[PDB]
Amino acid sequence: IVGGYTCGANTVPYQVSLNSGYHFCGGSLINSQWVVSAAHCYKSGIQVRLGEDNINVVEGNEQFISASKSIVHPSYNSNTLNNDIMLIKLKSAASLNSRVASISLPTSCASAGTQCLISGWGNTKSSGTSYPDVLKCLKAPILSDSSCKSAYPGQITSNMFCAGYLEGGKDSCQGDSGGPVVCSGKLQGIVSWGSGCAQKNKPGVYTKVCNYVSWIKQTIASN
Ligand SMILES: NC(=[NH2+])c1cc2ccccc2s1
Ligand SMILES: [Ca+2]
Repeated sequence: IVGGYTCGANTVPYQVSLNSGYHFCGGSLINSQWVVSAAHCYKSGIQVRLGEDNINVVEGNEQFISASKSIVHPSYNSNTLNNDIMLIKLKSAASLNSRVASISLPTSCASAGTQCLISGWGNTKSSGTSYPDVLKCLKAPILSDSSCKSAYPGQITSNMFCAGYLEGGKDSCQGDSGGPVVCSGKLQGIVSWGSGCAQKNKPGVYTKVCNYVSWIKQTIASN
């Protein structure tokens, strides 16, 4: 996350770190047994880490649970990143408490202009590499589709939306992939892609979760 701030320990209780020997993606806990992340975060051998703040230090509130299965969306296109969403089932249910909680799925899609909270342990420099150990947060509004499409011509589908500042400076970045974009208490997006990070006229592109609620619900009830 570039141009953001330190969240504070466990203030984003639904935030997850996917680890395969090291942290490689973020995710969101939607209920005690399931996590939603980005399909481009797919790997075999994933351990889900809940109640994290510093991911390099066991501070006492963590729960490390292995995944029993991963389900990448049936129509995910790795070339365009269209339908960039994946569900991960935990081998055991997480113990929800003040530090580990689930986030609600949306009942409708949010309006451009709505302010959201984006978080993750990704790079914090636009030009350079600095990976933080504690969770970083960013409040950014959803941009209109017109500004999103003019920034990325022929690349935005109806399953993506842009959030950020066209002036650059604040944005999500690699390492933040799969993480949550929460607006008004609901999970509206998933960190998916962008051109560089915090660049002028290159906002972040997020998977539009409101388009997958039926698929999520149906998939979890049958697995
Ligand atoms: N500009 C951005 N918001 C992003 C850029 C990248 C690049 C790689 C992986 C994830 C992301 S999010
Ligand atoms: Ca830790």
